[PDB]
Amino acid sequence: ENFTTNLNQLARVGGIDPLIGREKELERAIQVLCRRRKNNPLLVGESGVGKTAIAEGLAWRIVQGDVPEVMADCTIYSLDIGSLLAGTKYRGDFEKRFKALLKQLEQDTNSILFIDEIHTIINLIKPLLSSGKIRVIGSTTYQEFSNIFEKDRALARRFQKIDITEPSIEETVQIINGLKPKYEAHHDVRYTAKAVRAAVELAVKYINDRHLPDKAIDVIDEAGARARLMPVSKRKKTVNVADIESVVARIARIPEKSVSQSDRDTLKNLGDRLKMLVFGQDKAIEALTEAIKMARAGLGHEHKPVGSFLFAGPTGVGKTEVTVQLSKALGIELLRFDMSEYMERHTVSRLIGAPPGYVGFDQGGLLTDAVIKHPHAVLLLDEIEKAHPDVFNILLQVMDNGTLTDNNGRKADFRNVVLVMTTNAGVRETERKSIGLIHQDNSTDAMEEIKKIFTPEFRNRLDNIIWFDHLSTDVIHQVVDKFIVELQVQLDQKGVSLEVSQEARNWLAEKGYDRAMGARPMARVIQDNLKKPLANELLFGSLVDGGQVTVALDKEKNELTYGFQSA
Amino acid sequence: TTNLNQLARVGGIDPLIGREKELERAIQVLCRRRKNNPLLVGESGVGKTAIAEGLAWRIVQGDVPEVMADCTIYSLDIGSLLAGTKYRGDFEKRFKALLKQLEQDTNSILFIDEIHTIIGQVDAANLIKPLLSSGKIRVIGSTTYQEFSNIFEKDRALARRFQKIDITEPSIEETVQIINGLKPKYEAHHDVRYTAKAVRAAVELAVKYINDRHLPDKAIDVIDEAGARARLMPVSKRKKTVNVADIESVVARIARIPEKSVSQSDRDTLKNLGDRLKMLVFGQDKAIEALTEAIKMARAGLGHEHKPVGSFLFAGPTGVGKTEVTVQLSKALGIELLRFDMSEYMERHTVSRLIGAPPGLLTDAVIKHPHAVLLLDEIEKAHPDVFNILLQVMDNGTLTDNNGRKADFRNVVLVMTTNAGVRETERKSIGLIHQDNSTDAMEEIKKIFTPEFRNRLDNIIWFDHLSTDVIHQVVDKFIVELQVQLDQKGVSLEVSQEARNWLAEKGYDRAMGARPMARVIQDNLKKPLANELLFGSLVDGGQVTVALDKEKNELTYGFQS
Ligand SMILES: Nc1ncnc2c1ncn2[C@@H]1O[C@H](COP(=O)(O)OP(=O)(O)OP(O)(O)=S)[C@@H](O)[C@H]1O
Ligand SMILES: Nc1ncnc2c1ncn2[C@@H]1O[C@H](COP(=O)(O)OP(=O)(O)O)[C@@H](O)[C@H]1O
Ligand SMILES: Nc1ncnc2c1ncn2[C@@H]1O[C@H](COP(=O)(O)OP(=O)(O)O)[C@@H](O)[C@H]1O
Ligand SMILES: [Mg+2]
Repeated sequence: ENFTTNLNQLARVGGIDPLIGREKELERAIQVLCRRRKNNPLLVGESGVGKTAIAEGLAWRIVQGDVPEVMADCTIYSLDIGSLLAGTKYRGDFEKRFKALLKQLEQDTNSILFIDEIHTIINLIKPLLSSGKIRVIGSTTYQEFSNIFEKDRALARRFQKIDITEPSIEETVQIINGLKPKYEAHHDVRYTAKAVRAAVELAVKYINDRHLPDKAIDVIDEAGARARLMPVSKRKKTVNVADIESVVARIARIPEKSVSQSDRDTLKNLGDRLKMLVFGQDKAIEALTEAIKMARAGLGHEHKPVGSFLFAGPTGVGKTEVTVQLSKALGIELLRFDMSEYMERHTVSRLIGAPPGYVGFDQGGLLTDAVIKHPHAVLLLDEIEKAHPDVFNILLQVMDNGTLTDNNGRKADFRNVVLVMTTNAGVRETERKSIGLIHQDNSTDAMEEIKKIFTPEFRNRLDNIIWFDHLSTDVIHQVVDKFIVELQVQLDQKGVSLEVSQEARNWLAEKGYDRAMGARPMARVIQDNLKKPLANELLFGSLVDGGQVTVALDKEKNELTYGFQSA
Repeated sequence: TTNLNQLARVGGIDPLIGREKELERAIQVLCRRRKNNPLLVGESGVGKTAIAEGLAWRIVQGDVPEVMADCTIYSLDIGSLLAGTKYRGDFEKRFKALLKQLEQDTNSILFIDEIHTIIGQVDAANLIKPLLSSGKIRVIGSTTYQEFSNIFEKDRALARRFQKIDITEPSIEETVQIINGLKPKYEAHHDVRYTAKAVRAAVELAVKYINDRHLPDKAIDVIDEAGARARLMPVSKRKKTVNVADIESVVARIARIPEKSVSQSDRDTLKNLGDRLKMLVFGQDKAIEALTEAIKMARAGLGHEHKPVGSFLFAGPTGVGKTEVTVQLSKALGIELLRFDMSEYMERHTVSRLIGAPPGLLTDAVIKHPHAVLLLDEIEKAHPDVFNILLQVMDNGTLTDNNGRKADFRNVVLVMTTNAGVRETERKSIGLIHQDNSTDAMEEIKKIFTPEFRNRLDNIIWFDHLSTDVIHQVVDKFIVELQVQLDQKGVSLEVSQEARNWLAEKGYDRAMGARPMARVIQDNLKKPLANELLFGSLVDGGQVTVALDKEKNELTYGFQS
């Protein structure tokens, strides 16, 4: 009694919440219990799916009487793992306590024991099952079932697998609606029907953390607590959809704008936002917006991925910038996998294999699990030309069916992820000089390179070939100013003030920036040129105090001249 | 047990400052129908207990919501039952009655400090709370992150009833305010007076040199230590004035840092060091210049403060002393040397030792020696998994082992030595006239290492083949090394100028660097002397001079005693 509480008796007095739905799942649980042998139900599931609640809901049904006569008198007791284990801290002392508890249940016929999180415990579990005097309910995670139940033949034979699947979107809101009267009575304030339905959709799309149904129940209670606690509750007797989103911000860790509904609103601002931080190449961003626009409208196959993008040109063509901004604008975690490392059998196995350890089974496919970890996260691929043709074939499979299957058996859905690729074929051909007495430009069309490097089917499945325009000199000058501004703000904290001449910015721009390497060398060029000379003075010299710095160039020698003042 | 609300009126609890974000989140979860019991998990020494007490004080103040007002916070001592109720059966009488007292008052709240002890007499406390509470009784639990995993994950019942709310680290400005509030107690205890400016500097200085503890604990310790230091350490006048100079001695002893490290008067050491390291290693002036330049930049220019002060990669031909630079760098800089051999870390199973306890080292070394030079020799040998640890260490600047303690990598300087550069096209061109061959820059280094990891490295330093002139300088170093060894036996070695040139050219190999130079000197100088020392006049110690004869172009050894 003390070690294990009585759920059936508890439900008779109250506390247990009535279970709505799950009629088919509960029906099967009743069926196995009525069996002469192998009558130990196993509510396999995931955290938050309601498997524990199903046990509590089953106990309520028995007292209510919605069960066969044989099961009407049965009593479900939930074994407390913490109570028995706590206070002993010894091997075999815990078992002695379990023997006494088991004896009490064995003495009383038609007694049901519920071992929540049974995998944690799993010596005495096998004997009670083999005897068959008392049937036992066990809740274990799907991952733990394979690790423990499947490996042990005896445990698997006695326990019957009952598949507990998460309810659909419509089902999840219905569960909240069924349980909404209880909540409203508890705090005396109600939620609008639009708000509860919206909570399910907004929670899963942004938080993506515990469970589809669990997040809905947790998000509704969190919203009511904030609104009721606030003094405005007297004036505000209903919960607005935005109010939940504002409360959801606390458990989101992102601004309210991201949580705010932007299915159609993001389209207009996202186009402007890309241009706000990126100068020029409006056509390139328009191609990206057009492909994702199709998914929001919804006039497409559900399995087909959200969007397909492509990038060409030299390294550092804003692939990281546009992707980071695109991910930020869409409020999706940025996931980037580099094909540059996938050039060997061991490395190429990484997409669907577990390079960290063969013993390790949880990670499985690193690229595949990344999608599973974040359903909406964007996938950024770079230097795909390097990768072997065989690896590229698997990409074609997911693009067609919009789904993948891991070696471990996990299934990943690409219906919610946009796939973008980056290619740098142009730099290799253009830099080469023609083999002739008089040289000729070796620049070639980017589309030509995509066709030769990749198979025709890839282009056919791909919605369109997107070529990003090359960087402009005006942008490079602005980029130089940004780095100086970044360096400038860093110096202001220490108390040093740096002033750079306009001619100095142009001077660094010509030598630093390269056509083949884009803006990558300019970044490095600004660090060594400016940080190194001041660094010596900052430690010891004129810049130790005051921090007065001037930057200028000498036209006669074409070398930068640095002036240091003690100040 | 005691009533914090009544204690607030007495004034025992100091006024809460800051923590608005945590308090706002804490009060809402408390009101929730489910997970009504807040769980204030926090890092060690983060002031989790103190902020919880502050919440009780806020109730009387009325800053909290009107509904929350009148809530009666309570605090129960664990030792009151572990020690007081030695007998069996008395425990149930006290908690059943206590829980009844908590009950009959809806606003009543409890605060069980160190909740990990409560769950894991201990067992009865865990079970008794949920069975009869039925959500009527609300409680607050404080525990460490390490302890939190041991209890929260093992028992799912607590998790459904408890909402984990993290405790943020207070700002330095926030921390100094706490010291001012508690300053009268510390001053009265040691009869010392603390300067307001110096107290603020103590918080800044404490974080700069002490990182194992958190901001509140380290700030409290330095201030309290200063009172004891001023109380007894100054023999002259037993002055009560506490200046930043005095606190420097306090942090100096506590942080195991040398006197004048606080002064920062090491610019001359770094300034002269430009050629001190180059004096010991010849032919790597360009390589060392870049290395020293980066160190100078990192010390003055913080750049990314979160990342380690220095990240370097040494690649080049064999015998160029790439590893030599690392060992000498620690001596010239004066920092301790930490050496790890990745050859032992060849397999994947063994790397678990590198990060934490074995399933069923880097972090431990760093905490023990924050100021150190982590020489990850033969880095290429280890599996790519290690690169992930280095990647996390470089970007985040901290690593967590199985114990979960945080290691400070900002002070330590990470360096590695790779042997990819040894590969060279030794074979000469197929022609009457030989043609120089240049290897592709970092071709092997680029392929072997991942691009993101390589980009994080500040500079992939290279090492050029030792020049013939440079090799001559190395000969002098080995001669001096032989000379000091012979000093113990008593022999004095003199080497002719012409002898040095002959030895240098015979042992000058670009691919092998300076390694063959040791062998030629060993065969030409150490081997003859050994026979003479064991079976000659040199046994008792005598002058020896070596000079080559032009006619036969071979060294001649003369022994005297
Ligand atoms: N450039 C150098 N300057 C001074 N001594 C050197 C130099 N290169 C090698 N040595 C000597 O060689 C020994 C140390 O060599 P190491 O530092 O192990 O060389 P290394 O090139 O790192 O070796 P590998 O390539 O890893 S086998 C000591 O006796 C040094 O004095
Ligand atoms: N289908 C469902 N019907 C009713 N409540 C559900 C359902 N699924 C989940 N819940 C809710 O899940 C909450 C926690 O129970 P459960 O998810 O079984 O816990 P656990 O995650 O520990 O297995 C309960 O408060 C319950 O109301
Ligand atoms: N707002 C505050 N007012 C007063 N003291 C505070 C405040 N915040 C933190 N403290 C201090 O925090 C300390 C409590 O640390 P504690 O939580 O017991 O550490 P640990 O978790 O390592 O055992 C005390 O010195 C206390 O005075
Ligand atoms: Mg070496």
